[PDB]
Amino acid sequence: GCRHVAIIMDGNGRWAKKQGKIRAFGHKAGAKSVRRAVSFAANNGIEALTLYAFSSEALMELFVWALDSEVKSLHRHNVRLRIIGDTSRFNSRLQERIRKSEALTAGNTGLTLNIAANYGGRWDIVQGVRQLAEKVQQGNLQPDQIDEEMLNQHVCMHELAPVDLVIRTGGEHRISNFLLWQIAYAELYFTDVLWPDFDEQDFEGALNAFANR
Amino acid sequence: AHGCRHVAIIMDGNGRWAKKQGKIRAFGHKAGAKSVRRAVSFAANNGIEALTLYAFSSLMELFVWALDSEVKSLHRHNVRLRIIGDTSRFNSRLQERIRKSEALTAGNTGLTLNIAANYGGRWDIVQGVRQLAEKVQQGNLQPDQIDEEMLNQHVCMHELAPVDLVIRTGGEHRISNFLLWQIAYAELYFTDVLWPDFDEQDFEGALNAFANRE
Ligand SMILES: NCCc1cc(Br)cc(C#Cc2cccc(C#Cc3cc(Br)cc(CCN)c3)c2)c1
Ligand SMILES: NCCc1cc(Br)cc(C#Cc2cccc(C#Cc3cc(Br)cc(CCN)c3)c2)c1
Repeated sequence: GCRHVAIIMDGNGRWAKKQGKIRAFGHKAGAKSVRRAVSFAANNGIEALTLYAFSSEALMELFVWALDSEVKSLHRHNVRLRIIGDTSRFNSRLQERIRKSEALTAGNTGLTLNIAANYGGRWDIVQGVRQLAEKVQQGNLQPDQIDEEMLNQHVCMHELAPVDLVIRTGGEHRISNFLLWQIAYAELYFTDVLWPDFDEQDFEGALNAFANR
Repeated sequence: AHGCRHVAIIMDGNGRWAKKQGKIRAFGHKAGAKSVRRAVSFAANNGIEALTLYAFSSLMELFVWALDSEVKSLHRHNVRLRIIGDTSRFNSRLQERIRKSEALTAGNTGLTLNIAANYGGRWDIVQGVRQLAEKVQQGNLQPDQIDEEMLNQHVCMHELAPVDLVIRTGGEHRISNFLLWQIAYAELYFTDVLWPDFDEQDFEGALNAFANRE
C-alpha cells in the first residue's frame, strides 16, 4: 500500500517554452495538472498527498491565492487541506484566509492534501530545533533527552503516515531541499515528463515502481 | 572538469552479487572490499576532494575491524581517513584503533575518505541539535539565533565541500537513512550495477553524468 505520496512538480516553465507560450500559460496548465493528480489520489485511496510548487526557473503567495477558489470543492470532496512552509511573512489577509481554509476542512476524513508554500526541508528541521531550544532555555528539557522520536514530533507532517514515495517530474534528479527528514526511507521516482503533462498513467507508473520495490 | 568535489556512495548489492554466483555472503563482502579499494583509488586519481562510503546490504563492527587492515595502505596513498557515525558504544579497543587511525592520517593532503559506521542521517541531525541544546543550556546561545547556517556547522562533514553527487548501486531507489541534511541539493544517481561490479568506467559514467546535468 502506498499511503503518502509527495511530488516535486517541476517543468511548468519548460513546458510553456516548449509550447511556444509565455510562463503564465505553463502555470495555468500546471494548475490543471494539480487538479487531476489530487482527483486521482482521492479516487485511489491514497491517505496523504504532499505537493511542492517548484520550478527550475512572492510567486509563492500568488500560487496559494490561486488555490483559494478551489477550497469549497476540496471540502465537498472530504479533503483535509494544509499549507506547510513559512507563511509568517505572507500578507496578513492571505494568512487569515489560509487559516480559515485549514479550519474549514480540518474535520474532513478523506485525502489530506498538504501544499508546500515557501517550504524547505532544512527550514522545517530548523523550526523544530528552535522549538526544542525554547524548551531547553525554559528548563523544561535536558539536552540529553533530545532523540529522533522527539525531533520527529516537531517536524511537519508528524501526525500523518510516513512518506512512502516521492515523485519528481521535469527531468532533474535532486531533492532540492524539499522534505529531508521525512524522506529517510521513501522510494524516489524520477520522470522526464513535465509537470503539466504528468497524468493518471504517469502516476500509476510511479505507484508500480513502489509496488515492485 | 567533472565539477565534483564530494561524492557519497551507498554500496549496495554485495549479497545479491554472491547469490548470483552460487556463493555465500562472505564472498560478496570480499568482492565488495576489492571494489572499495578500486573506488578509493579512482577518486584519489581523479581530483575528488572527499568520498564518503556507506556500507549497506538490502557485521558493522566487523566491517570497521576489516578496515583497520587497510589503514597503512590508505596512509601510503596520502588519504585522510575519518569515521562518521555513532561509535560511542563500540567498545574501547575499537574506539582507540579508530582514534589512532584518524590521528595517523589527519596530516594527509590527498583524498579525504569518510567511512560511515553505525551512521544514520536522522542520528546525525539529532547529534547536531544536542550540541546546540548544550550551548543553549550553558546560556551561550539564544534559540532565535539558531538558523540553517548554524545547524549546518554542527552536522557531520560540515567542514568539507558540500556533497555534489550521491551514487547508489544495487538497483534500489532510496536514501535508506544515509545523509539527509547534507543531500538537499545533491545530484542523485542510481544504477542497477551491483557494488562488486561497479568499476572505474561506471564511476567515470556517474561523474560525467553529474558534469552534464549540472
Ligand atoms: N484558472 C486557474 C487558476 C489557478 C492558478 C493556479 Br497557479 C493554480 C490553481 C489551482 C488549483 C488546485 C490546487 C489544489 C487542488 C486543486 C484541486 C483540486 C480537486 C480535488 C478533488 Br478530490 C476534486 C476536484 C474536483 C474536480 N475533479 C478538484 C486545485 C488555479
Ligand atoms: N579483503 C577482505 C578484507 C576486507 C573485508 C571487508 Br568486510 C572490508 C574491507 C575493506 C576495506 C576498505 C575500507 C576503506 C578503504 C579501503 C581501501 C583502499 C585503497 C586505497 C587506495 Br588510494 C589504494 C589502495 C590500494 C592501491 N595500491 C587501496 C578498504 C576489507
